[PDB]
Amino acid sequence: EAPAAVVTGAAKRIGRAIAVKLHQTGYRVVIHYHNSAEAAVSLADELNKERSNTAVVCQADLTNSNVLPASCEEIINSCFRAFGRCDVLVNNASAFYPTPLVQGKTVETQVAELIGTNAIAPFLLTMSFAQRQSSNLSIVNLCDAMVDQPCMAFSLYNMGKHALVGLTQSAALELAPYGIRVNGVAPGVSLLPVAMGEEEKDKWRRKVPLGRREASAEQIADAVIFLVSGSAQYITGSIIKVDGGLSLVHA
Amino acid sequence: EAPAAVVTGAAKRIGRAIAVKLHQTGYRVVIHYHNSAEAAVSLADELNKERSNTAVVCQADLTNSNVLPASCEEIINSCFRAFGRCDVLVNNASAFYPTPLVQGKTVETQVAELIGTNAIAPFLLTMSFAQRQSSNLSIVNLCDAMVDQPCMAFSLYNMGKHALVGLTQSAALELAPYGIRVNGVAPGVSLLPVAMGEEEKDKWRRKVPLGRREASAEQIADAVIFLVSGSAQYITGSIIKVDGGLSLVHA
Amino acid sequence: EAPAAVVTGAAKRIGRAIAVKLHQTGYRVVIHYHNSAEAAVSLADELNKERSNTAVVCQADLTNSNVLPASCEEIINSCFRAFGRCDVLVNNASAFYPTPLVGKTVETQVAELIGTNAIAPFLLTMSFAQRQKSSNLSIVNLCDAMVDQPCMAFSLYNMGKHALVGLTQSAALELAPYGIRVNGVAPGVSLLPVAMGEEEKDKWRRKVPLGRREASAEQIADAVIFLVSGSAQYITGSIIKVDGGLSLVHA
Amino acid sequence: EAPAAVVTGAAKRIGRAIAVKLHQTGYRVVIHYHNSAEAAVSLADELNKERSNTAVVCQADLTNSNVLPASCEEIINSCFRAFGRCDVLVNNASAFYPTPLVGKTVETQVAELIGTNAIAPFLLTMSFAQRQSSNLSIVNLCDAMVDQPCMAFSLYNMGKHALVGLTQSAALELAPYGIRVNGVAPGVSLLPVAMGEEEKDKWRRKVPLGRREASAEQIADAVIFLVSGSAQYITGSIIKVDGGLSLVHA
Ligand SMILES: NC(=O)c1ccc[n+]([C@@H]2O[C@H](COP(=O)([O-])OP(=O)(O)OC[C@H]3O[C@@H](n4cnc5c(N)ncnc54)[C@H](OP(=O)(O)O)[C@@H]3O)[C@@H](O)[C@H]2O)c1
Ligand SMILES: NC(=O)c1ccc[n+]([C@@H]2O[C@H](COP(=O)([O-])OP(=O)(O)OC[C@H]3O[C@@H](n4cnc5c(N)ncnc54)[C@H](OP(=O)(O)O)[C@@H]3O)[C@@H](O)[C@H]2O)c1
Ligand SMILES: NC(=O)c1ccc[n+]([C@@H]2O[C@H](COP(=O)([O-])OP(=O)(O)OC[C@H]3O[C@@H](n4cnc5c(N)ncnc54)[C@H](OP(=O)(O)O)[C@@H]3O)[C@@H](O)[C@H]2O)c1
Ligand SMILES: NC(=O)c1ccc[n+]([C@@H]2O[C@H](COP(=O)([O-])OP(=O)(O)OC[C@H]3O[C@@H](n4cnc5c(N)ncnc54)[C@H](OP(=O)(O)O)[C@@H]3O)[C@@H](O)[C@H]2O)c1
Ligand SMILES: Nc1nc(N)c2c(-c3ccc(F)cc3)cnc-2[nH]1
Ligand SMILES: Nc1nc(N)c2c(-c3ccc(F)cc3)cnc-2[nH]1
Ligand SMILES: Nc1nc(N)c2c(-c3ccc(F)cc3)cnc-2[nH]1
Ligand SMILES: Nc1nc(N)c2c(-c3ccc(F)cc3)cnc-2[nH]1
Repeated sequence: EAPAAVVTGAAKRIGRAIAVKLHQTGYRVVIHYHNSAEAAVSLADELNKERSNTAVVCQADLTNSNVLPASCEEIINSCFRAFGRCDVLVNNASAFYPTPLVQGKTVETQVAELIGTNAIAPFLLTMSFAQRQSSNLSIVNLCDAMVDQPCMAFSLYNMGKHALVGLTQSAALELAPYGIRVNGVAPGVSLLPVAMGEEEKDKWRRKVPLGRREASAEQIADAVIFLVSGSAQYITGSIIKVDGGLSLVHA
Repeated sequence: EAPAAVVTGAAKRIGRAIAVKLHQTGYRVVIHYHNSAEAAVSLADELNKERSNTAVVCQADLTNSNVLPASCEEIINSCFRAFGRCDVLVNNASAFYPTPLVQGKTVETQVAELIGTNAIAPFLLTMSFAQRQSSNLSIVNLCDAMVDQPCMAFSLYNMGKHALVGLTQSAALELAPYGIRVNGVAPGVSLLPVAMGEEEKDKWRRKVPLGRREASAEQIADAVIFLVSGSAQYITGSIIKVDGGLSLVHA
Repeated sequence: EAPAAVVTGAAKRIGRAIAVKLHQTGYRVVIHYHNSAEAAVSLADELNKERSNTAVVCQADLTNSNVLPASCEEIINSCFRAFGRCDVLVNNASAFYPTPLVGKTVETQVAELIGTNAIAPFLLTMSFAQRQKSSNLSIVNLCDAMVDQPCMAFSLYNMGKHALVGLTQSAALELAPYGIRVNGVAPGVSLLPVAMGEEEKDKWRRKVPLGRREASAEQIADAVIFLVSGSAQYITGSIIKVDGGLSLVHA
Repeated sequence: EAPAAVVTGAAKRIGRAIAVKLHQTGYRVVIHYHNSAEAAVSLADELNKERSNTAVVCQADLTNSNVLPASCEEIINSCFRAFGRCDVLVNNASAFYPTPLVGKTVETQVAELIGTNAIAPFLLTMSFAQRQSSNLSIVNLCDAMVDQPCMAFSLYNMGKHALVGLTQSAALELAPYGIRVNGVAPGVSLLPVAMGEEEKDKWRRKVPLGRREASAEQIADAVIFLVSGSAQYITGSIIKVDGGLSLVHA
């Protein structure tokens, strides 16, 4: 049968691009989403029109809480319930906003969302994925090429993405005896936030040596597809920057 | 007016050495503890014998929870109460134990303790330290030289220490305009766990190129003292390995 | 028109596998060799049997000397003379042997180890770029996953490979305006030396988390093919580890 | 008896401040220089006026060539000749200029930039180790911007990367002899002699910590730490002294 993949935060933007590319490659997909129900259902509809019974949606909040482990177990279970297997996990869902150190949400809510989505949920999903297991099993974590030259006032987000690098390495080591590879893809500037005005987008665009433009969602998805493929069967613990040289540019 | 320092987890082992060496350098010190009340007090007694009213203690659990931000505010407050200023924060307190990915603390308790002590508490203490502020202000975070070659089955602990590296860099960037430096000290093998088998201890000792032995607590403290000193006033965002070459040794 | 690639040290082992996969993908190839003339010719004849006039050989010593710049220019010029174009350069040729700190003179060792692993790649990169100034131009440098946990007594080899990482980053930045991408592939343990006893090969194989085996030459080649492909069009300055997790394993 | 240190490129700027600071700490010093003879001799005069017989100069070209090993052996030998011992080596001398990929030959640029920044440190390390209570160590002056390099400085960057590799390899291999090997990595410190207020202030405003360059003395302070008894478990470590520069995105 066809293999099956879970993509977190897959309703739009880079997560959609990944789910679409996995689907085009032959995977059945679980489209996880949090708030973007209409978009997630519209995506599953398109994929199922292309090949019937190959896409399902799965709603979950990935904020840290005492029930997050159950939520993550349920996401993996949703892939087994729909498709009878789960070959690939892509940890894409991410909260992203500033948390200034010196002066809406309480700080503990900010911790829970920013560390939950970027690090704890990937950890719990990785535990569940491994516990439920020819084969080409792997996990791909969406990291950040700018983790060591971070945006000002984004400490909790940056902490979250560092922890995710840690996870990628720890889980690669620990899951290797089970034949589960664990890798990352690290965008620099890809799709800019929808709220950002064009002038500010262009400022970011002009920082990128390779073409003075952001990565397309497809360009990010391409590196994901490589890492899940048979062409990466000896690669584990590796994080591939997809940044057009941005991380190499000094202040 | 002598400067004042907060050292978390300062009752025993490396935290104690750091507190002692800061005191010997002329600092007044807050000795934070969780369970080691008798030891913390015994340390403060020894230090106040040398110099009267230059050491106090402060109890707090640094597990993440709804009350952690208040507990961290009060640690910083205890330094301002006792001494009228707070020049140095040392984030040393740390939970450490395995959290295997594949199979009586629940996983979310493990998250709260390992991520709370190694990363969230340092973030919250950093916030409180900064908000409450010629001077030589700095923060020193106790990291881990082996973050990129982690111990097997220590994912959460490793995620915690990676997040602490992220905080070190983010806070160095953001707090530099206030003259607050933020740095790290990364031990390799220092004081081995009290519980560990003596023959296990020697296996780790034999791995160290420089001397085939662990670092003393004083050797770790030595790097801390350098970082807080006037001879490090241009250093921020730096993490100093104190590992006798261990991290350079291949498998 | 079919694109063309230069592969240095392509007669045997990993370089051979790279040349073969590039050819299978549709490239015309220049097979550079130093001493392995019979193997190089055997490869060219095998490839030209598949498609006539698609493989040539080129001989050169890549040891550093007064004539190295000329030799590197000529290698690049051979691709243009043979094929009318040069789209891809793979810097694969490498001297490798110990140089302890405590019959070749030391300056010969410097010339060979730094020449092949670093200087020749730099001069080849200059010549490649000078001859340029639809298309997908890129350079791929064969690096080493173990560069930060080096083999004992291999200082000059390790220096060479570090210089090569530096060149990969510097050239990525500088050549990005010309649309030339520059990346690396970093093996850990791949094909072990031919004369090495199996019992010694096994000590290395047993260190690899993912399968307790070395990478095949084709597995290394797969990563090269990705980097040169249309699926890596935003990737520059990136070094892909292909190491089965070896570099994450502590001593 | 006083320990002794070799400092390469010690006539001016950062190397000079390192030599002065080691001397203040109690070391006898060899002041290596290439072209700065007057500044070198002037410095040794100053130092020897403070404590007699505690500074010598030693001239050498550290460009790579078939005689570089001899020149490097001679630098180390000069320390033993003057002082009967060699406790510390500081690899500070460095050529620095652009080598774009697209009136010196390219092989001269390779020789100078890779020689001074990497090969000479390697040969000096070999000679130092072969000639060997004690606290023996080597400190290499690296570069905090090695992973965000200046445009068109490929050979220089290659040199400094190779110097990181040397720092790690030599730390590993020399640990069984008790020789520690470490680095200090400036970001922006004393700006080039040829550079205007606009361009100097351009670099200054990039630095988070004070919007200024490091003083030479601030770089020397980290060197002093690493050679000290307070760093006896530290080997293979590189200390950035950059005021946060390397943390700032494009
Ligand atoms: N875009 C870039 O330039 C860039 C740069 C560096 C790294 N990255 C990384 O690449 C990945 C994709 O980036 P992106 O810009 O496409 O992401 P994004 O649009 O910011 O977020 C992707 C999805 O994350 C999900 N999410 C957010 N909070 C959540 C929560 N509490 N629970 C569950 N899901 C939640 C949302 O799902 P709903 O919409 O369903 O609510 C959202 O669509 C992320 O991991 C990101 O950090 C992106
Ligand atoms: N020892 C090593 O070889 C080594 C190696 C690498 C890194 N490090 C790092 O260096 C630092 C010191 O190491 P160490 O071995 O001295 O540490 P440790 O003995 O494991 O722990 C230090 C203190 O942390 C405090 N702590 C633990 N859980 C806590 C909680 N939930 N709330 C508040 N405080 C808590 C404890 O205080 P109470 O006793 O008062 O409960 C404990 O005494 C740590 O950050 C560690 O990760 C050490
Ligand atoms: N095999 C591994 O496990 C491993 C591990 C880490 C990194 N790598 C890297 O991957 C690449 C390929 O590895 P490999 O094991 O296949 O390499 P290799 O067999 O050791 O060397 C490849 C070729 O390098 C050429 N070469 C050597 N000295 C030369 C000189 N002075 N001038 C010109 N060419 C010279 C030789 O060509 P002739 O035979 O024609 O003389 C040789 O066949 C190298 O860059 C290597 O450092 C390999
Ligand atoms: N200044 C900074 O901002 C900065 C930033 C990053 C890294 N660094 C590193 O810190 C160290 C000192 O920096 P600096 O700016 O003080 O250095 P510098 O003034 O550029 O150079 C120091 C000395 O190196 C010597 N030198 C140059 N070419 C030589 C050769 N062929 N043979 C022998 N010696 C040679 C020169 O000696 P003579 O004058 O006697 O000819 C020169 O005085 C260097 O390793 C540098 O790369 C500095
Ligand atoms: N979840 C998530 N969404 C994002 N838009 C980002 C970005 C990003 C990167 C560049 C930019 F100008 C704005 C945001 C960086 N990291 C992100 N993570
Ligand atoms: N908080 C804390 N306590 C510790 N004992 C450690 C160690 C450590 C390091 C080496 C070893 F053999 C056992 C434990 C590593 N990291 C630690 N963190
Ligand atoms: N040019 C070149 N050839 C090689 N055989 C190597 C190796 C390698 C890696 C493992 C081993 F046991 C022996 C050599 C590591 N790096 C290399 N480079
Ligand atoms: N030998 C040597 N000399 C230097 N002046 C440098 C610098 C440097 C750093 C900043 C700047 F604006 C100009 C030069 C960076 N690296 C150097 N190396």
